[PDB]
Amino acid sequence: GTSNRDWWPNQLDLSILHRHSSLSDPMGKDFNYAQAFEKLDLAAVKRDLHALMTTSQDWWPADFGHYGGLFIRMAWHSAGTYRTADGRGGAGEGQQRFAPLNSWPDNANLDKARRLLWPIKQKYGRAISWADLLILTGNVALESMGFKTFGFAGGRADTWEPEDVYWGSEKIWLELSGGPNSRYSGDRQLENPLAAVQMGLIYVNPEGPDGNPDPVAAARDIRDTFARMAMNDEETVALIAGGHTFGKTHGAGPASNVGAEPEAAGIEAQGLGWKSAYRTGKGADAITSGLEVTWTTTPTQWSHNFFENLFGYEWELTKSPAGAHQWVAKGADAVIPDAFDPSKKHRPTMLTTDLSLRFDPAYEKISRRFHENPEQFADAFARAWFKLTHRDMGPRARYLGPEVPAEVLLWQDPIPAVDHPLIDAADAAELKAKVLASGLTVSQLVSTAWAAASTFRGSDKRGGANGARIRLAPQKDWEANQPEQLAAVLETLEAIRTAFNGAQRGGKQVSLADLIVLAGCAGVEQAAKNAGHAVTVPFAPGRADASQEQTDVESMAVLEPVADGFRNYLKGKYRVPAEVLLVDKAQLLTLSAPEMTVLLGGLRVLGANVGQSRHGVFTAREQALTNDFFVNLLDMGTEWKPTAADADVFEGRDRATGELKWTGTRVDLVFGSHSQLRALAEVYGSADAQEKFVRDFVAVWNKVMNLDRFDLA
Amino acid sequence: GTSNRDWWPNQLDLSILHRHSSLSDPMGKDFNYAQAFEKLDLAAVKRDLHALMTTSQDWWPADFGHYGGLFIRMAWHSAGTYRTADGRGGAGEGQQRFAPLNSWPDNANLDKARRLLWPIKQKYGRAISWADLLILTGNVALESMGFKTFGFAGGRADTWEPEDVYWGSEKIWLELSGGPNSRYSGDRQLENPLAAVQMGLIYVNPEGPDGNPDPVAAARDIRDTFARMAMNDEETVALIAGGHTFGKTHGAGPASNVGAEPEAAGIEAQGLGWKSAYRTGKGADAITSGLEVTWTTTPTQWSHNFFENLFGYEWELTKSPAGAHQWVAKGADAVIPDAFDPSKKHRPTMLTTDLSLRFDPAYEKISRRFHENPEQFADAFARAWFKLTHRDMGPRARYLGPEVPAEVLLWQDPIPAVDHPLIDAADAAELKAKVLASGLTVSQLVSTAWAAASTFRGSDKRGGANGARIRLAPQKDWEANQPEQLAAVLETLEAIRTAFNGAQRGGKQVSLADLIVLAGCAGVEQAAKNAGHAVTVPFAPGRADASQEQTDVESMAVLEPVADGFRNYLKGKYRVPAEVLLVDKAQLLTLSAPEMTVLLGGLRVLGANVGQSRHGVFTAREQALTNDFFVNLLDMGTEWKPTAADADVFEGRDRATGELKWTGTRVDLVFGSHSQLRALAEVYGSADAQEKFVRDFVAVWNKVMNLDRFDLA
Ligand code: HEM
Ligand code: HEM
Ligand code: NA
Ligand code: NA
Repeated sequence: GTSNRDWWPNQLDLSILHRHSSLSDPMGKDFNYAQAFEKLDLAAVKRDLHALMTTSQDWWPADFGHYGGLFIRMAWHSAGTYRTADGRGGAGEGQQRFAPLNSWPDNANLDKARRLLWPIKQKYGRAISWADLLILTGNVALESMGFKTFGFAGGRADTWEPEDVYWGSEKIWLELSGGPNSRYSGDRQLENPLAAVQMGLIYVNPEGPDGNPDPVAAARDIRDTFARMAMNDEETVALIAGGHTFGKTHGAGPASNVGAEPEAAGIEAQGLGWKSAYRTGKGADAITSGLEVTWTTTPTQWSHNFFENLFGYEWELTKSPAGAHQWVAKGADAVIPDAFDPSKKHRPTMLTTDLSLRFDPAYEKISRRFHENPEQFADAFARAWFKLTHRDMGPRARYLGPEVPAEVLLWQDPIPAVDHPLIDAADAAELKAKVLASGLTVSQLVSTAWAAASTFRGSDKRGGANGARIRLAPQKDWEANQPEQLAAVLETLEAIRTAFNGAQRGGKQVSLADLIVLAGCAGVEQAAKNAGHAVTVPFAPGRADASQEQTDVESMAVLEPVADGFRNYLKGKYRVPAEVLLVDKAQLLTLSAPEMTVLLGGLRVLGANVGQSRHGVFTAREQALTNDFFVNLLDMGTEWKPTAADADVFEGRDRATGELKWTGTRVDLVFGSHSQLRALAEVYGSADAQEKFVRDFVAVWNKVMNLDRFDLA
Repeated sequence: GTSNRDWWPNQLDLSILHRHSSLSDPMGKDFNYAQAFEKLDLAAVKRDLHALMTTSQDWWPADFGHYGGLFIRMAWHSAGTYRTADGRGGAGEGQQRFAPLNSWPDNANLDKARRLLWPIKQKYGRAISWADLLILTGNVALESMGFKTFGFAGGRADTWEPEDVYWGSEKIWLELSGGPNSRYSGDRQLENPLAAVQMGLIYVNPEGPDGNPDPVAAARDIRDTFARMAMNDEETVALIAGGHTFGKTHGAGPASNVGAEPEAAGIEAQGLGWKSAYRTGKGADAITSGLEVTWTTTPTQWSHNFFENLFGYEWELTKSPAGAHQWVAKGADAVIPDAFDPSKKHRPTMLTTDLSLRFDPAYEKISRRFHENPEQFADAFARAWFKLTHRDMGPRARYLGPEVPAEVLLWQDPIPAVDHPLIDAADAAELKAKVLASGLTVSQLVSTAWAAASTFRGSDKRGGANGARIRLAPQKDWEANQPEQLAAVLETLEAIRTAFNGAQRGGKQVSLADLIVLAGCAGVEQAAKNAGHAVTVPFAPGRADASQEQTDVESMAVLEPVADGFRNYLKGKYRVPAEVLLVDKAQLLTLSAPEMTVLLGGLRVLGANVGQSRHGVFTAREQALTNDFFVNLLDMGTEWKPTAADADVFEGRDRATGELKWTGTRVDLVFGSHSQLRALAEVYGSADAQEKFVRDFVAVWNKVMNLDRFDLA
């Protein structure tokens, strides 16, 4: 059937804002996963997982009699889709079980691994999510094989439909770089927000870049992709050498033997894919990647044999039985065990990308250190494996169960514990009044609070107003935050804070993080008063102030809002139209289309625009909370045309006289163009809508202020 | 950005079951449109509409100084998308303002008409929906021009995103028949459920079939499409001649002057499209369809001139200024007024499809009768205009406001008013015990109540258990309803009914419609007891029994469930795969995917399959309400394969021994294959899920039993 996306392939897609409704969810409206998990007998689940590791099923026999290697790869790919640029991907939503991830070529035969876990999922039911179980299973694999993990946190709630993620523009799985939809340009520059080198890969091509088996060039792709997944050189070496201490690759015959990926397979396959016509299609005859490498002499036991082999041999370029490039140790004896035949042994083998850890000069120094000091290797790999598997879970307040590590890690963007009584309702009203008496304007108050709170993204649950990080590097210097204006507001608020805290008894105090939010609430209340409405904007205290020392400045960089349509801001010129970037930002903020619409219309008239731009400020009563943006936008007495200077800025002229009435951007005018957004704008632009507009604006402002308040979950 | 639909273009689309969530809706969850409408000053709206008619805007000037013709066309197209096959389309959801319909070529310049309405929509706000406004405006246009309408009902709630409708498979707007995606095969057979001859047309091509100007061949298409919109010959003739008593077509210059449709236009167009480079682009120079025809000597007044012209002249084939085929009266004087220039007059003109009303022999006889008896024409057009505009609104209980006609019409599928005391909870428990003591089985009671209730479709709000139409022709004879078994159950129920009604005092009685549903409920209670659960199924009395004379056998035919996955039934072999047909049926029933899943798993184990087919009956305790369907479907100890005799039936064998354990259809197996459905099946197939399954099954059973209960809304 032909669809709207076929007819108008470039129209903005709002359905990404309306995913994950209560319609698609099989659990009750009241189901609370954290409460279910808190009662799980986690020890009992782990003893079942342990037994599973060595209980081979004949429909996918276990290599070496042990599924450990398979399940470590399963959990590394569940986590390995993560991109720091947008926080999308990772293990936190269990998305490996849905399209497209369930059918990426890099995920071949992980369908088998997931199916092996159905009995345990079925036994424990809603008390352990698929998302948590994937990770836990990786942990238990490592434990069963003699590696002590750094810990585990539960709390990844299952999702029930595919996440909307940009994975690239290519129309061919694994397409080499340089095609009509190339993800590369310039001197091998990978486009943001991507974090893999080819469509359907986790990070890099195990043969080398675009198939070229040069370990030195492969190392450049590894470092770039890993950095785009928030991992540095030490973490990278530790993860790769750590993972490849276990198990094996599968390449026993030609890849043309392998049939359809799970989403294309016939109904009778019952959710599995990659059925192979090569000999038995499984076990000794398995074909997954097409490579056929077994790294260590004890693939089902933790050891330091990966680096002993890497450094102890010289390596020769060869081909697997499927024809893929790989490497074999020159002059070696047959010391590596066969996965099914106790009478056969094989020479050590390596991937091109393993050899990167020796042949890249910076990696070589880390790898030698780890080889010489295996205790350092084990500790780095444990900490890296934790980071890998938890990096998208958000603040530590979301971490559940008896195995959470006590050590606070910088990448967690830690927030200190609150150790004093909180302000009460009467205190909050006094603070709002003192903020308003200081001479701070509605515009300043709203803009500051918006800047602090709207760094949150629901993709990895980073950012938000908790921590008062807006006063720290780098946030205080971001152009979107208007650094000089910000410094003057913060100074005035910190004086209000000092005075209030100096007057208290009993240890009560207010954090700057809470006062920034509260002040923004006072602004919104005043703006409502300016329009004739008496409202109380809700406020929940309990945020704490983080220090510069607890703030990783480099990792914070990815939260910089280079496009923020809610402030009519675009840092530079991008290939993606500004309206698409607005809907992307709404998605990260967890906003529906109605919420996006209300919030944008309000922020325009409150004076939230960066630079005090007049674009979209369609009101003669700025700093009053009215529906004027929608009324004026929708007025057919105004005609709009792009300016000669800039086709992305529009002038709105009286249709009869020609007199200039307004100017707007694409972000402003999309609400009068897109047929679904225009239908929302019409609701708020109606004559009966001012009370509804105030209420819905206060609700969505409070939602935004609370996005990171997992302490109140 | 490449999406799952790009990778796997034939995968089943579940997002149709989760459209219209509370996420996309700008109204609060408690908003009740009928309550808002009931308070509207309808009189005031109509006065404003009357004023609008002659208040010409310079950006789309009114032909003849009166917009009535434009708004009549606007209302007729709002209604004219309706298909009796599935009940989808029509005016009832206001979908003309959304994609794709807002941009269909047949809707060209109706974006102007809708924008002319924005000031009235704005003024009255949520109290009148766009959906109602579009039809009311049509009505007012008719009244302003001298035509007395039969009535008007409000209550069409606005919707907030595009409806999921199959409009055809063609990839080119207006493609002529016989292309790679042809909607025609055989001897001009249009594929169901379509009701238009080309992609982007309302019904037929005004030049003639595929552009060939033959009025007698055009009449065949007119009769087929209009029948597929629930209109017969008399209604058809009355609507076409009635509509074309007013206004004009627009074809002043070549169509190459006209630019992009609304969904393709630049953001500065602010929701409008078809901007024209021909002269002033509007008014006297307007180009809409390309035809240039004005039918009557008084285009802004009701008259009998359509038929006087049609019969009074002989017609000659000519071309408009855009090159389109149309007809001109031989030897006539210049009697038809110009829309803008008082000094020009034109000869009478007609479309090919107008001439069909004279040159088709059955239409000719109706047209002559209307010509000779103008009162009869007036009454039939008033009735047909009401039907056109209300055919998708459902039962009379949904009709709101002071203009609703008192006359009950057959196409409304009328149900008599209840005129007696209803049964109470004590009576319901007595009746259920009598039903269970009769010897009727769980399978019989469930299957009958399912058959009665599952005729409902939310697309046009036809069908459901109200009316006890399952005892009448044609429902009693449908193969899916098992006529012999149905008759034996109805006989036993009607004996129970007679005995209970004979024992009452006052006028209390129970209808058969209620008893059918109540007996189904007793069967579900019994099945739950059979599984060891104590469950009371909710029941709401108040359904009444319709007569055969209130039940139009021909219009009931479209509700026949030729595919019903919930009974594992398929009447014949179809081009659409059975799982697609199940999701389509779930959509019509208003079910989400979790509801569809629970419902289907319960019906399988309760013995609801047509013919007592064993396909999908994955239980050894049939007639007990358990989650067996899910537990056995998801068991990896079974391997499935299509049978040699029939690739659409699958055998499930023990993986170790080869022994046959079950058989299933595509409808059964999709729940173990599609990755999102399998995730839902897993929830209900878990060890902790038996109580949840029972309770979610009762809820969705009750939902279905109440789909048509607008007497209780
Ligand atoms: C440059 C980065 C990496 C590359 C290119 C890569 C490549 C691969 C490939 C091609 C396979 C074989 C798939 C098959 O045929 O079965 C594989 C296996 C595996 N990888 Fe990696 N890998 C990388 C990093 C990782 C990391 C970070 C981990 C975990 C810490 C990991 C753990 C494993 C394990 C355990 C297996 C063995 C699976 C089994 O026994 O079935 N690898 N790797
Ligand atoms: C075979 C069925 C019909 C065909 C092929 C058809 C075709 C058309 C076409 C091609 C136009 C010109 C559009 C333009 O260029 O502006 C039009 C105009 C119109 N039609 Fe129809 N029509 C049909 C039935 C209907 C019915 C059932 C009604 C209403 C009861 C109706 C009422 C109108 C009116 C009022 C106009 C004039 C619009 C104006 O003044 O701007 N027609 N028709
Ligand atoms: Na994420
Ligand atoms: Na409909």
